[PDB]
Amino acid sequence: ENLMLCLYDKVTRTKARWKCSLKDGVVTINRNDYTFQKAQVEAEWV
DNA sequence: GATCCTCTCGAACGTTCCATAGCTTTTATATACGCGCCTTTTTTTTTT
Repeated sequence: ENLMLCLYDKVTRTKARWKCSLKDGVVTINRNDYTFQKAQVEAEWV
């Protein structure tokens, strides 16, 4: 259900922006299953 | 001692442990300008 089951190792933020590095996880997205080897997530907190 | 004159140079020691203040903790930001190091960019390379 759009749930990222992984392990984070690096999250860097510069006052407005995320830089999250996720590794060796399984993601299930809307009747689809996906597993990655690396994940680089950069969110934006308002 | 050992002449004479010019003239040049630089209970103390441990032992325990409270008591002072700090420090360092993140995190806002302006600048330059440092490495840092990602990633793709970009090649060089190997095989078919």
